[PDB]
Amino acid sequence: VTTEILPVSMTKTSVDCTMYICGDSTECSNLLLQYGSFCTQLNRALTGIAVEQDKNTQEVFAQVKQIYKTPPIKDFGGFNFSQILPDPSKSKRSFIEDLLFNKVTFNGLTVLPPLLTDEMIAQYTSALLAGTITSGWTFGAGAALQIPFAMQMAYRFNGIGVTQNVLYENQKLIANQFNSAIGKIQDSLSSTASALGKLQDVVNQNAQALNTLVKQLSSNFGAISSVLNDILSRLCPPEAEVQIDRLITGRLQSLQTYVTQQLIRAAEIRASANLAATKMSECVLGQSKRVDFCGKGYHLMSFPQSAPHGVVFLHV
Amino acid sequence: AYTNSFTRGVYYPDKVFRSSVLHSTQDLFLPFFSNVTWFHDNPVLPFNDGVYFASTEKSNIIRGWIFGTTLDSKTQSLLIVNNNVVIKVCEFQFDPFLGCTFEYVSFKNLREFVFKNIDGYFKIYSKHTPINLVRDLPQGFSALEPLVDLPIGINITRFQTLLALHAAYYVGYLQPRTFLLKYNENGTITDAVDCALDPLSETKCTLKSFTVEKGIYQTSNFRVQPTESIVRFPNITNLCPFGEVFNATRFASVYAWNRKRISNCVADYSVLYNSASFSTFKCYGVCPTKLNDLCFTNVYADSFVIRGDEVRQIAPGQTGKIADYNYKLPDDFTGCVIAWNSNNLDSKGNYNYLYRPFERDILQSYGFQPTNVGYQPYRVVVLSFELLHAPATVCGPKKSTNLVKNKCVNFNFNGLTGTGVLTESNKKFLPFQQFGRDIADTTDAVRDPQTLEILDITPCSFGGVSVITPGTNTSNQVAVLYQDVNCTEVNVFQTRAGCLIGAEHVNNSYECDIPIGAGICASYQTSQSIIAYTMSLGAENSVAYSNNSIAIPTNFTISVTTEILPVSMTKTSVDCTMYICGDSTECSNLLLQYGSFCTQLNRALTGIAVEQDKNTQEVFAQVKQIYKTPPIKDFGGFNFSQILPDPSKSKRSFIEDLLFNKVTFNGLTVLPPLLTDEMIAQYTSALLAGTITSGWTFGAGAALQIPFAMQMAYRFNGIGVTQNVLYENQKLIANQFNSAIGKIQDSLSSTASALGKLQDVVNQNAQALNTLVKQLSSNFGAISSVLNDILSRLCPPEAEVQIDRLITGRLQSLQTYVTQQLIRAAEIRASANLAATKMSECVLGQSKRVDFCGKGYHLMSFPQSAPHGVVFLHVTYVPAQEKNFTTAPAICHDGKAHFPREGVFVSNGTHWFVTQRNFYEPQIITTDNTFVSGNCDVVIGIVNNTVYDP
Amino acid sequence: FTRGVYYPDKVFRSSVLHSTQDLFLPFFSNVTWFHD
Amino acid sequence: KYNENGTITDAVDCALDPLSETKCTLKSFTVEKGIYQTSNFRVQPTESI
Ligand SMILES: *[C@@H]1O[C@H](CO)[C@@H](O[C@@H]2O[C@H](CO)[C@@H](O)[C@H](O)[C@H]2NC(C)=O)[C@H](O)[C@H]1NC(C)=O
Ligand SMILES: *[C@@H]1O[C@H](CO)[C@@H](O[C@@H]2O[C@H](CO)[C@@H](O)[C@H](O)[C@H]2NC(C)=O)[C@H](O)[C@H]1NC(C)=O
Ligand SMILES: *[C@@H]1O[C@H](CO)[C@@H](O[C@@H]2O[C@H](CO)[C@@H](O)[C@H](O)[C@H]2NC(C)=O)[C@H](O)[C@H]1NC(C)=O
Ligand SMILES: *[C@@H]1O[C@H](CO)[C@@H](O[C@@H]2O[C@H](CO)[C@@H](O)[C@H](O)[C@H]2NC(C)=O)[C@H](O)[C@H]1NC(C)=O
Ligand SMILES: *[C@@H]1O[C@H](CO)[C@@H](O[C@@H]2O[C@H](CO)[C@@H](O)[C@H](O)[C@H]2NC(C)=O)[C@H](O)[C@H]1NC(C)=O
Ligand SMILES: *[C@@H]1O[C@H](CO)[C@@H](O)[C@H](O)[C@H]1NC(C)=O
Ligand SMILES: *[C@@H]1O[C@H](CO)[C@@H](O)[C@H](O)[C@H]1NC(C)=O
Ligand SMILES: *[C@@H]1O[C@H](CO)[C@@H](O)[C@H](O)[C@H]1NC(C)=O
Ligand SMILES: *[C@@H]1O[C@H](CO)[C@@H](O)[C@H](O)[C@H]1NC(C)=O
Ligand SMILES: *[C@@H]1O[C@H](CO)[C@@H](O)[C@H](O)[C@H]1NC(C)=O
Ligand SMILES: *[C@@H]1O[C@H](CO)[C@@H](O)[C@H](O)[C@H]1NC(C)=O
Ligand SMILES: *[C@@H]1O[C@H](CO)[C@@H](O)[C@H](O)[C@H]1NC(C)=O
Ligand SMILES: *[C@@H]1O[C@H](CO)[C@@H](O)[C@H](O)[C@H]1NC(C)=O
Ligand SMILES: *[C@@H]1O[C@H](CO)[C@@H](O)[C@H](O)[C@H]1NC(C)=O
Ligand SMILES: *[C@@H]1O[C@H](CO)[C@@H](O)[C@H](O)[C@H]1NC(C)=O
Ligand SMILES: *[C@@H]1O[C@H](CO)[C@@H](O)[C@H](O)[C@H]1NC(C)=O
Ligand SMILES: *[C@@H]1O[C@H](CO)[C@@H](O)[C@H](O)[C@H]1NC(C)=O
Repeated sequence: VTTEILPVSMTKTSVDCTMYICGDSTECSNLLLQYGSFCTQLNRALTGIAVEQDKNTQEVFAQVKQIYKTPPIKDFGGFNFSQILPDPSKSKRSFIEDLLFNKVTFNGLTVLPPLLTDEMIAQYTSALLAGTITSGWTFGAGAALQIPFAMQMAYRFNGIGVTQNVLYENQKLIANQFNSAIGKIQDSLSSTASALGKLQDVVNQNAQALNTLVKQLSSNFGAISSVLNDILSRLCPPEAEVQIDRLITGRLQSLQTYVTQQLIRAAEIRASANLAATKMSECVLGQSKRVDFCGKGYHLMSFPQSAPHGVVFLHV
Repeated sequence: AYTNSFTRGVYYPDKVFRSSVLHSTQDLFLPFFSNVTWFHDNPVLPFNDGVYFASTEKSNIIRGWIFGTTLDSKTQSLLIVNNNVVIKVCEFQFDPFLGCTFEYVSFKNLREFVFKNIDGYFKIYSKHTPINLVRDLPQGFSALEPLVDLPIGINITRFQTLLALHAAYYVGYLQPRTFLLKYNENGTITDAVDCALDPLSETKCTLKSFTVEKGIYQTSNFRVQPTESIVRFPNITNLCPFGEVFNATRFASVYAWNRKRISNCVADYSVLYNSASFSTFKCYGVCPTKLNDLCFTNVYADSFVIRGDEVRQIAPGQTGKIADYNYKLPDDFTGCVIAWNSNNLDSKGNYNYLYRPFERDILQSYGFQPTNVGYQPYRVVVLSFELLHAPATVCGPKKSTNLVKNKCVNFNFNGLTGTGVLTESNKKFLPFQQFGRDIADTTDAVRDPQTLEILDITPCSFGGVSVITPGTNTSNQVAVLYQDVNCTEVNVFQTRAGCLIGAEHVNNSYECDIPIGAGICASYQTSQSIIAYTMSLGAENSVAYSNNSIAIPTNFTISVTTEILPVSMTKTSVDCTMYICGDSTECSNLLLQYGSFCTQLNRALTGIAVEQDKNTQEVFAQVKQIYKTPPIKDFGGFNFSQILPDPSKSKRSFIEDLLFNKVTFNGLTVLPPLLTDEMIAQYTSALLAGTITSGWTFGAGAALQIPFAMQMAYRFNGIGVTQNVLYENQKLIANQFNSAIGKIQDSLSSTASALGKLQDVVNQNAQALNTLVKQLSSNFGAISSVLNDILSRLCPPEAEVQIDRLITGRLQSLQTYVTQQLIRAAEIRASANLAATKMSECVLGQSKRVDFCGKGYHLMSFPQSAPHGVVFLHVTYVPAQEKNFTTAPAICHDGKAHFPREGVFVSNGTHWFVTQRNFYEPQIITTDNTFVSGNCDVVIGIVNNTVYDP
Repeated sequence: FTRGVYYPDKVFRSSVLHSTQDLFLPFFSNVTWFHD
Repeated sequence: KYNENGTITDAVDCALDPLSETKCTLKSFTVEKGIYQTSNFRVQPTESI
């Protein structure tokens, strides 16, 4: 059992260009208007990215038509899934998902919430997992048709060129190797923070971009002072306007730089989300024949787990 | 008495002809639906910042107005009479009724006027229209045209009307509001939106349209305003000894100048400013008018005598006999230099004055005589002002006020101003620290000027405002969301996304329509209103899992679904020279000073345009030859006439015609594609004809004919369904297919939104071009956006400056446009690559990739062309009906364990059969259906049966 | 050692790393020792 | 480095050594494992001509 981690989304930021450039200052606001629609363009660009983030989330997780649940009596032929299934005592996340969630962590700048909360994402992964365990590949193709788990595995074994009698003759061994492999996943995830570095890197990059954008407010850009109020309380309107224009140009340029980088980064996230969505359909809902697509070795099955700003796949 | 002004009080903002356009302007207009005072009676009324006047007439009762400040002949006053329009501005004596630097001589009637007084000009707009109404003002809209503009220079504060005594009138006031005005084809303003009237009007102005589509928009911001001003300075009553310097008995020599420190006092700088005894008063630090609103850490008075011609050297950035050897100021000097003539004071000659940053270099004398201007002595005092952040001791003559805590105020602490809430801090400032600073260099905290306490400054509450609405095609009702605020601070529904007001909160969940955030969506439902709810994630459905039960489908359907992908975008191109300097050599010569920026812009756009043809070819040109169907079409009952080309038409298919009916001078142009719609149709025709008559072989190599029914048998085996199923049910399968295609047509012909993915690309690119053109109207700090207006009015020295401002702004706009086009193109390229992949894997073959070629088990696909993209029709096999069978992993015969070669074992309650997984079709269990491996003591769940041996 | 550092200005700051250039004593430089 | 009470409690001399140079470049008194591009080697003139 191996773990594959992919980013799905990034923080939905939004910036108020007027408050950023001319916070509570009418005198410069009236000059900002002389630059036309630059603020309109900045707002539309950021809004488009924020909307895209919910689209990316849905493409990856909302691939199930119905919310499926496992039976009250769990008998899967010796296969223990209790560490990947939801824990009723908890946001009802699984034990492993709780581990994943513990590893990744006034200037006109705000942050908007996602449409789907962690609770809703967990319900989708729960349905996908419950569906896979009790109906195999059929819940993807159409109706969820119940099948004994051991027989589901026999199908999956034939798919890799191994006659089904091998599974049944060695069923006890196979179930034990599987159960041990899951325990190994927990030991790694609970102790190795770097395991989820791919998701943490996204968080860190976006945090740096926002901090940099704010720090730029302290720059003079040739002005006598970075503070508009200090200019206005000291210089008369003929001279003042000059000092203000220097600050407007520098601050407007800083916003444009920020937005451009967010659009480029968003493209990277979109590509990752598209890959994750592909894997959900080809690794979880079915069985893949594509080499090294769903992990190293001959693919049998996969199980999704949610993570902050992304998805984690356990490939068997 | 008052009435409703409705939409009256709008006038043409200027004298420029416009047509078919929405124009945004800010001016003094009467706010929509405000109340106006109703008169029936000639009182004196306030004029305020401008007056809207309206009246209804029947018998010429209302005949004039008086405008002034006292209206009693003691001041300048404007009298207007209409008996012939007569205007006079004499100081007239006026209960007046109608029974100079300027003079002019020339209910059934509604007379409307706008009176505003700006920079000495009394501007009058008016409109007269016929009416048939006694009770009140008629409702309706008409813009008022400018009629008179009087260059009077008279202050107006109050006004009075004049009636004829042998008609009601209304008075409102104008406000600096923003309006979006709509000009029709004939250049008449026919409608208008008051951007401050309500949240829907606010949305309309934001979107620059009088129509708003369904959805949620971010349109404005909530901002708390200050309620009072707080002014704080040290409670010091000492006055600064400036007289001791400026009225000093004697000044020092410049080689040995004096330096007096001014501190611990109140500095009235209006005395030195207003005094007429000075020859010059030049400030380099701050502006004199503001100087008295500041407080300094110290002021130093440098006192000395120099010769008249040397006075020009007492400044920052100077060199010279004094500036370099006797007295120098730093280039960043902050303060004021004051000097005056001493020819009648120090001159005698007077040889006590000698000559050789702030250095006292402790040599020749000058003989100053009363008969010597440039050779006369001058007394100079330099006042050096320190504005560094430190405890201040020299404050201007400004009275303090009491300080108010935990309120939003406009504050001033020793000259430091801002808006915010003042609270008690826990910051331990050092004895020499007066202020603190945040990361943005804003003030974090301040020590009070009178009390040794530290206050924190927190900006007043604010947040984004979003408007949630069904489209204006259905309803003008809106709900408003205040982002990240408490409902107790701003139907009221508190969500994690903000405070939602106007939407009813309901318990029922539904499919999400207009998303708000944090699990909450809104919609318009029944009578109708906006509601909010937690979104449903889908229906709940448990699975009847057990270790001995399998569900096997007994029937199936054929489903056809549509997948739409963008392939290309418009191949635009921009001429940077024409865009920036259209027909202007004078600025073109300056554009050259920026190097290769134009070359880079041209190459970037050209590269994208070329890519667009590449994308098209990768998707459609995947066929080696152009294939055609036979004149006799017999595909075993399968009707393809709606996807094949129609010979009577660009020979497009019926469905392609539907797809094509749903998607729609400034140096900007558009280039055509290499492959026209006719050529794309030929490629899709060949691909379709190839697939139908040769299946998967035309892709792999040669097109090898195969009967269609046999092609389908192959495709069925590929999904785990034995070919006999196809043949036995061939009539059913063909009928399900034919019906599915008809359904596709019914949807595409009626649902325009079906092709939204292609329309979105078109809309985004159109917006980018329109935005780029609109930027040409911006001044970017210039006196005018028009180069010709600059060149016809300003000389070359000055002009070049105005031009550079426009070049920078216009060049920046082009760079912004190109960057966005390159980013969007990358998205289109990725889509085209996906479409090309699907063509090869879904159309030329058969896919085994789940949900790649539609939901269900893929059988075949057919391409159709569309504007700027490709549409795929995916044909899939979907299980329809199912039954509960008892199962087992193996069967015991002679102790041997029998396993199926294909399929599963099923029990109908009395007998065991073996059947294929994807279709119930029970077979007798025989030695030709099963194989033996291992035995009954190994397999878990093995059951006893009898296996037949032929 | 690390002696010769002073507050560059008179502004209150907290919980921050602030970059400044001024005339400071270089770290671990040698200083003349007098006893004279 | 200013602490919670606004007192300078520590400092980095950006010209002392390559680690201090890295700390200043990264605006932190802690440096993570890896390779950083922090400055430039430049030969100075020795005389005027
Ligand atoms: C599935 O594996 C888990 C291991 O996480 C088993 O849970 C343990 O059960 C033992 C015996 O009751 C307890 O002493 C441990 O404390 C449990 N571990 C945890 C983390 O709670 C669980 O019983 C196994 N289930 C099946 C059906 O095999
Ligand atoms: C195949 O390999 C597995 C281990 O992966 C063998 O199973 C182990 O056998 C040892 C005894 O030698 C036991 O102590 C372990 O507990 C078993 N592991 C598990 C998971 O059961 C298995 O016997 C090998 N099979 C063959 C034919 O060699
Ligand atoms: C126009 O005249 C009015 C008086 O009719 C001026 O307003 C007065 O200003 C003084 C000085 O602040 C106040 O004490 C009075 O109470 C004001 N009177 C009224 C009725 O407001 C007004 O300032 C003049 N306009 C200009 C530009 O000077
Ligand atoms: C394939 O389907 C089309 C339906 O679009 C059939 O065309 C219809 O034929 C009937 C009988 O002649 C006419 O009354 C309808 O007006 C036709 N519809 C249209 C849109 O023209 C076509 O005959 C079918 N072909 C085969 C071989 O089944
Ligand atoms: C499988 O389902 C199909 C429908 O999808 C059944 O075919 C229909 O049968 C009804 C009679 O009950 C007819 O009125 C319809 O016109 C038929 N539809 C078509 C397209 O022919 C079919 O009989 C079912 N097969 C089984 C074994 O139940
Ligand atoms: C209006 O008054 C003027 C005063 O000069 C007079 O000449 C004119 O005839 C009058 N017109 C009417 C209609 O009363
Ligand atoms: C413009 O005026 C013409 C009359 O010359 C009229 O027929 C047309 O309808 C008017 N257009 C609009 C938009 O009012
Ligand atoms: C200097 O004396 C004159 C009277 O001659 C007075 O008007 C002026 O205000 C005095 N200057 C100062 C700074 O007090
Ligand atoms: C303000 O006035 C009080 C007396 O009420 C005095 O004790 C205090 O020192 C004064 N503050 C300053 C800065 O002079
Ligand atoms: C918009 O209004 C028109 C009536 O002019 C109606 O025909 C159309 O169906 C409406 N659009 C929608 C999406 O309801
Ligand atoms: C609003 O304030 C109350 C306290 O009166 C608090 O319980 C509630 O959580 C707050 N809601 C939000 C969105 O801040
Ligand atoms: C939902 O139902 C509960 C009663 O079970 C009630 O208390 C609550 O107010 C209802 N909420 C809404 C939005 O109707
Ligand atoms: C199988 O049995 C379960 C339990 O009685 C029932 O809910 C389910 O609908 C049955 N399925 C079929 C196909 O008969
Ligand atoms: C099982 O199938 C056989 C063969 O058609 C039939 O005779 C028998 O009655 C069926 N059993 C049940 C319970 O329907
Ligand atoms: C199937 O489950 C039942 C109920 O727990 C049990 O009695 C039976 O032995 C199980 N059979 C197999 C093969 O696991
Ligand atoms: C199958 O039959 C054998 C006798 O030959 C018996 O020992 C065994 O228990 C039976 N198995 C089942 C599941 O009934
Ligand atoms: C700040 O001062 C308080 C004493 O008022 C002390 O307890 C705290 O530890 C100090 N904080 C730091 C970072 O030195």
